[PDB]
Amino acid sequence: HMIGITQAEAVLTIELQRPERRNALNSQLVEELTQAIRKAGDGSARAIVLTGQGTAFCAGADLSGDAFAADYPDRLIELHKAMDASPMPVVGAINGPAIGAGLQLAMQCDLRVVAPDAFFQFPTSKYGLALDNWSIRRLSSLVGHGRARAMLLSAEKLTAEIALHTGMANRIGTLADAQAWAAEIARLAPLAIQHAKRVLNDDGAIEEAWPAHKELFDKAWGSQDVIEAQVARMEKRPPKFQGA
Amino acid sequence: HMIGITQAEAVLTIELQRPERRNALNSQLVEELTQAIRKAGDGSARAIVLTGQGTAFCAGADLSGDAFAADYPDRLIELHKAMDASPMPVVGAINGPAIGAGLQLAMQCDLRVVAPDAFFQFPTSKYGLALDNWSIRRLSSLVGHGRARAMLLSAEKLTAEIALHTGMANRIGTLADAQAWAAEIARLAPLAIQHAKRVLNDDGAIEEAWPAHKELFDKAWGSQDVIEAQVARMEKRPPKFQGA
Amino acid sequence: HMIGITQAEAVLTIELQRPERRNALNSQLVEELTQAIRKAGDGSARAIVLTGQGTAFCAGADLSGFAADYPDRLIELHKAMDASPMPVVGAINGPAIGAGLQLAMQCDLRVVAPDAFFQFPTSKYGLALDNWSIRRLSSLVGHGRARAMLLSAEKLTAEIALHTGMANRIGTLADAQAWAAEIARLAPLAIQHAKRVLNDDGAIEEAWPAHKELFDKAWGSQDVIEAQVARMEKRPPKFQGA
Ligand SMILES: CCc1ccc([C@H]2C[C@@H](C)n3ncc(C(=O)NCc4ccc(F)cc4)c3N2)cc1
Ligand SMILES: CCc1ccc([C@H]2C[C@@H](C)n3ncc(C(=O)NCc4ccc(F)cc4)c3N2)cc1
Ligand SMILES: CCc1ccc([C@H]2C[C@@H](C)n3ncc(C(=O)NCc4ccc(F)cc4)c3N2)cc1
Repeated sequence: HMIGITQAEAVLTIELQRPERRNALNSQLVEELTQAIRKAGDGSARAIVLTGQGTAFCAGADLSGDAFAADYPDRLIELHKAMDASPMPVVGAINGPAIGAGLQLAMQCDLRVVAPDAFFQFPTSKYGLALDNWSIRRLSSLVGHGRARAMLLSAEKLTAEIALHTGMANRIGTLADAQAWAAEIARLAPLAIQHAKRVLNDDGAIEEAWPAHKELFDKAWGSQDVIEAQVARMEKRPPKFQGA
Repeated sequence: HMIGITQAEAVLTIELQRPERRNALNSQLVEELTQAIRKAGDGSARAIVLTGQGTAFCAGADLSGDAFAADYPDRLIELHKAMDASPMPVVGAINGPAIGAGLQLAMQCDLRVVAPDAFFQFPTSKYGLALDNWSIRRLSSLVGHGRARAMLLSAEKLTAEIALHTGMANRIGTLADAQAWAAEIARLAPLAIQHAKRVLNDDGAIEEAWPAHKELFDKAWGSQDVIEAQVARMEKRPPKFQGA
Repeated sequence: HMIGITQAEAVLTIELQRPERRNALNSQLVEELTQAIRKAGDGSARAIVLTGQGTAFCAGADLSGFAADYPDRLIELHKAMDASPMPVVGAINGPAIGAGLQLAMQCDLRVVAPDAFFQFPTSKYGLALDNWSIRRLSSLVGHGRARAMLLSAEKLTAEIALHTGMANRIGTLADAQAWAAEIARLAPLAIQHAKRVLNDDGAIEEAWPAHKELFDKAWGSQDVIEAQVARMEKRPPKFQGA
């Protein structure tokens, strides 16, 4: 009900379809993606393109109305595990802004073909949030530690142009470009690709949060500032953070 | 006496004031810098800007005249510890050259706004010495392993265009530029900044030296070549090292 | 007889000499190189320069020649370079591909001719790399470009190599030799320390159980046969993932 799926010449394109929320995730969208990823190649697909409808790739998370908000985090980890464990290369066609969970998702693709007007961002410093370790480590490998520091510590946006600079975007292109490239890849040695994907993903980015990490991470999520961020956004005004 | 402290709109600015020696470090300067970091936000400050007076950010160390010079190496570790552990994000305004101890200092800053004429350098292989591991890891993360190899194996300077290029510098600009950036960050959510800083610093660069590293470290520090480099300098001639 | 060695004031230059097979590494070429490096500085030299003769740095690997324990030899060669007290400046004069890219990355610094390029064409031939090749490559071009070079045999040009740090400088053999001569006037102990610490950034990594498995599946696959046959006949492979 919330995604689209088309196959053509060995490439399965999966498409987020919540353009009204700019493809913001919730319980259902994530669950249906998990499912769509696992069942790809069933199907004689050899490659996956992951993209979005309308202007954005994925603007973040929007659990409002989500009858099942509660269990949206585990749903999300499931999505990631599935992508990680997939023998298919996932070419993300980042057709537009990738923000928050949108950037996490983008980063979990195996390759990135990026639209001229797209940008990438972790605005967590704006909402008082805290990221898991994989996000922080994988971001740093993609834009370099220094840019990573500024995206994380000051909510700085990575432009398509600079994504191409750092390697976060592998190419700048359209959906069709991404799909054309995926076709080339679908014609390569799958086992070669499967080994490489796996070694690459095991570079250490998948990291258990240290105790100091889990502590500060708990402290931020449970904080009243997380509430203020949302209220202030509700009331179209700047948040007054207490650091508490 | 050896540093300056001023505050504006939740931004504490700390300025190295030993311009007659190009801000080179010693006991007093290191000691006072430590006190300032720690007592920052005591205070309503939610961000620190760190910079140097005169033409240079920090040109290294000058134990000349230093009475407590024996235990300076520990004092220096404490400064880094204090910075690493501050909940305050630290914006380095690199107003000019950062060499040796100063490059280290610059790297311990959380973000870097670099002046067009500033440059970075570990002239280590010229003076016959060896770095701690952190210095090498954090460098690699910021300029990339390729460029770190050159800076370290051939004492090559990193100009500001290239620092902007790699992420070593987040922006190119003035003390003022950095301060206005520090003002924006000071309005972000403190607890999200603190979590991300901790995890970013725990990327593995704070690494204990392997056995063979400490053997090469001691051998270099205890070499005849360390003296040759100094006398050759004092005689304005090419040094002629021995590997000993 | 398969490499050239010359010395000019503290700089020892080793040249690969199979331009007729674009400097591809075989058992004897691998052997003599290992030796040359071990016996370097014996010898007043303080820096080494490594380059290939003709148009290529190293086109890859070549088991033409009684060479089954070739994989061990090729590992000793890297063990030798990693262990060498002297810094090795790679004058990458032409394309470095496969084992050739591996050899280039084991150099300590790289001066790259503007016409060279780099490539693991490993996904075209259904093969798998050792972990170090993948870690060092990521360190040198960034994780993002490494995924591309690894998952679709993307070539890295001298220009982007310069951009990412794979290439320190774009220049000639002469340029590399001049740079080595400077490096040979710096403090050896300081250089030895840095080299060791840098090489121990974690890239020398043992394959996990899962990696070793996929590695074996790939190497022992039929798709390897199909890749060689398809290549030989200038035609697209029809892989099966088996
Ligand atoms: C194994 C492949 C893989 C699995 C999971 C992930 C990421 C995806 C991301 C949405 N995400 N969000 C939270 C988590 C996650 O791991 N949460 C548990 C946790 C506990 C204490 C902490 F301090 C931090 C995190 C996670 N894991 C990344 C990669
Ligand atoms: C925990 C945050 C942190 C603290 C300290 C450091 C750095 C700062 C730098 C000035 N610095 N200088 C010497 C040391 C240092 O760690 N010296 C001990 C040592 C022992 C054997 C060796 F082979 C090498 C080093 C150090 N550690 C980096 C990060
Ligand atoms: C210690 C310095 C060093 C030594 C060796 C290597 C590289 C060089 C490359 C030619 N090369 N080729 C095969 C191997 C290699 O490591 N083969 C053993 C192996 C076992 C199971 C696996 F899944 C993967 C690999 C290797 N290691 C890199 C660095």
